[PDB]
Amino acid sequence: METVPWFPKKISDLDHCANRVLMYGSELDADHPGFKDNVYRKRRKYFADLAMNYKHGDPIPKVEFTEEEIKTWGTVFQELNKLYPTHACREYLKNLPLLSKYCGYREDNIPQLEDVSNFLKERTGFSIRPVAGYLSPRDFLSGLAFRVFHCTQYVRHSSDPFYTPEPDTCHELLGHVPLLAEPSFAQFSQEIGLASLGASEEAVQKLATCYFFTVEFGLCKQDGQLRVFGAGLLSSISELKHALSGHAKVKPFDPKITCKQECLITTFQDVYFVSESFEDAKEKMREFTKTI
Ligand SMILES: COc1cccc(Oc2cccc(N3CCCCC3)c2CNC(=N)NC(=O)c2ccc(C[C@H](N)C(=O)O)cc2)c1
Ligand SMILES: [Fe+3]
Repeated sequence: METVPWFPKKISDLDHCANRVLMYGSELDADHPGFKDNVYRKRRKYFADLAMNYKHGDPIPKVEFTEEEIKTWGTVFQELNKLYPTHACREYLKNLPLLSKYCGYREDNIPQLEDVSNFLKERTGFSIRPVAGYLSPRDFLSGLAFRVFHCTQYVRHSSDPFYTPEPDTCHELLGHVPLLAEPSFAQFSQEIGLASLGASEEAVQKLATCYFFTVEFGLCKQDGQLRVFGAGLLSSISELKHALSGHAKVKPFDPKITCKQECLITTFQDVYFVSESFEDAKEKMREFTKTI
């Protein structure tokens, strides 16, 4: 019995997928990253309940971060900012100062999702909702159709600030947000979501893999040199350096090819894809979505 899967028809309908969170020991066959740390586990439950209780139209709950959480943020923020000028794409560097000015991006302060959401709404019409963890590719991409980015609010475990196998709020705020503030990138991202809505399982998988190798882990060509625009790279001190080290394979971004590449979880990627620019990746995606 083949039916079209339910899809959101307006922004408030994301209330009916934001709590469909994939869990360790259930949908996800993997260990929780501070599982054996009872204190970390308790703190993670606090963050999950804030997300689960959220409903469209609520202000996003403001959190008093612990001293340890703030320190982890500061370590990540300080070391990544030493890398950005040489590693980050131009569009990323243009937007980062604005977030420092308006949203409290500082070494000693974790920006609040409510403030960042308000900033994005003014710049590109993007908004945030808090989320307890991963959603399905279909659900996550459905948010993008309404320019909603589902964001984790917890901080990665202090036992490895340089790379985490799971997204955290450092990753959302330093990896994703500065490019969500750029109109061409915001358009690019929305168009992935729009193409996903009610699509086939196969079309969703392919769109998700294209997202992974652009929004998550993309490299781009700028003035004859590779720079980084993938959010998963821009939030890892160790993978950001790796991507431009020459230790990894690179291929040209090409949706019909890129959509077949395995997305690696819990390690550095084996391969990065290089887009010429945001406009060109967007054009390539437009040509590809006609076919699926
Ligand atoms: C064991 O867990 C599993 C098992 C199976 C699949 C799985 O991946 C899923 C699951 C559901 C949806 C998705 N999407 C969502 C968006 C649309 C494309 C598909 C994905 C694909 N993953 C991601 N999009 N992202 C990451 O995995 C990621 C990014 C950054 C960091 C942080 C970074 N390393 C740092 O140190 O700062 C960590 C991880 C995870
Ligand atoms: Fe991400």
